[PDB]
Amino acid sequence: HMDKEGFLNKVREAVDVVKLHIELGHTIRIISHRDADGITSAAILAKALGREGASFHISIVKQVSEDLLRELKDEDYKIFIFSALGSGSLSLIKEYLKEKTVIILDHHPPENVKLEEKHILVNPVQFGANSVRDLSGSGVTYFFARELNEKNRDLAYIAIVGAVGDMQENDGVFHGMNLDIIEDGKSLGILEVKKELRLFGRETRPLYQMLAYATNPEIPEVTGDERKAIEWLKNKGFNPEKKYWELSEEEKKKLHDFLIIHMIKHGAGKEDIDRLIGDVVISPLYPEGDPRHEAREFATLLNATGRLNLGNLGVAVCLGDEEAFRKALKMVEDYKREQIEARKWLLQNWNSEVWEGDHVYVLYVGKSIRDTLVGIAASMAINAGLADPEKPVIVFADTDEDPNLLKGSARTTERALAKGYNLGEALRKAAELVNGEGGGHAIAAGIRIPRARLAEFRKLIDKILGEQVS
Ligand SMILES: [Cl-]
Ligand SMILES: [Mn+2]
Repeated sequence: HMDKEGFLNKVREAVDVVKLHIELGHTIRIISHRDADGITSAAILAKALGREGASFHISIVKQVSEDLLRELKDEDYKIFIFSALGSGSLSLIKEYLKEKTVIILDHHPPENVKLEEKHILVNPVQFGANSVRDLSGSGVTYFFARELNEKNRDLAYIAIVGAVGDMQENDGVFHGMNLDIIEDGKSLGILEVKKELRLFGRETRPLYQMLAYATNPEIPEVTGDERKAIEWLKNKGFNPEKKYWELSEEEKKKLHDFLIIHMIKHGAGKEDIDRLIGDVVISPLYPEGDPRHEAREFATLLNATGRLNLGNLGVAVCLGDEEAFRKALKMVEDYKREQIEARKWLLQNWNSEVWEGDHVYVLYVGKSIRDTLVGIAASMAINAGLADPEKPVIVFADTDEDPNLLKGSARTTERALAKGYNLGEALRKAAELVNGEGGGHAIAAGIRIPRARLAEFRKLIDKILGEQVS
């Protein structure tokens, strides 16, 4: 349960600081995350600052590192805005950006350190929010923009795209101030909430690929198998080449019933059945069959641009650049194909490569899975049943920039959190011991360690997670 008014008062404090620099003509340096949550965040800032006539400079980065900060200190700008990142780097921002004004618009459990007067943290977790459900980075940026100018409520759909990219409706419904963003979008008529199949491909994919791509949750015997997905849809009376948006509201409901009956007949869990059908946000600002028409397809489009280090192109897509959109549309297929190959590699190599401790699975894929896909891989390992879901899963891959550097993503489930696991806290502690950087949510976190400390990290993280069990 959040204190929404107290959080908004915090937003106004950050707004008054930015207006100080806007009125002096200071260029706003913007650092945002590479995923859809960060790309939408930067687009919201770009539009909001544009409405105020302010100048800005956006960089789309993978994480807030000490090396990135060492460069940001000798740049030139007077004010820096970190959006969809920075909550886990407060002491490093404090150490390096001590001479400059900093605003952090993020939703991760913040590093428990004090801040300087000109560094304002805008984070809903400090006001009682659940970090993965109640608001995302684009949502914090949205309320920042809305307080700056109420006309920025027309960015409510873009903000929701980021929340869907961050899977804040993973249980099937929206929570927290995401519902307040949705209301703003509804009053402007720029978004609409449906109760539909919560899978990728509503707009641009045939039904059989929508079913075969389903990994969160998986559809038994159908996930990863387009041929069986075709057979199942035909026997239930559906054209497998039809797109979900082409179905009538009647055929949709009958599809849902068949899928729910199918889940039950194959022993799927209650929680997976309940989240298969849920809130789906669409936008009448875009035509049907366009990936921008639906939030998950929009978010997947933006993640595809980030995958090829073209996140600035995804920002332009959010701002309406149709040329950027035509380029971005050609990146989605290879993005979804790499996820399919990742899942096949997981099924083949999990048993022979995973390191299973008393409290964690640690899988090192080398470079068989892209460093920006280890989060999906860890989630896929759980949803496919490879891993005991009450034991957290960490997937490591060599980073694209440094072969001696590893990128790891940790994922777990709700009932593991009930046992006391907190991945963000555990990874943060282990990071300080192996000269790395880590942190994140209790259910989902990331860490970067040098490759040489991998075997030591596995022992260390298993011990740290074991100490949390209570
Ligand atoms: Cl991560
Ligand atoms: Mn985020």
